[PDB]
Amino acid sequence: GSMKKKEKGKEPKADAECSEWQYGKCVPNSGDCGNGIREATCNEQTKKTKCKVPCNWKKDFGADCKYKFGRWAECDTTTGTRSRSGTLKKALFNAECQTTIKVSKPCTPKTPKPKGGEKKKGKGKEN
Repeated sequence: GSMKKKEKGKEPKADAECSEWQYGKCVPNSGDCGNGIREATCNEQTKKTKCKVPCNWKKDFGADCKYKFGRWAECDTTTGTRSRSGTLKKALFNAECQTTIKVSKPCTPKTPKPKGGEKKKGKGKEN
């Protein structure tokens, strides 16, 4: 009977791949914000990659309407909020804007009390 069997050919390797290229911070070179540059070094080479920073400069148009506000009237206990009406001078944008605004916000008449606060002591015995 012959039940012999053996086969090999895969020695362990240390390897040296760079899948997690250590990228450096992103600094905006052009202008104050936008296209930044980052320095990264892996394996045995150094290169700079461009990136984009979270800047708020991608606005163009929108309401394009000019409104005129004054006050907020007195606080109403009914709904707990007061409504204010404003008038716009410049319409523009598409065709025309509302000739009046209807806003509302909760406000108290007086006596500014705490939302809830909290008070807890700590009594303990040493023995």
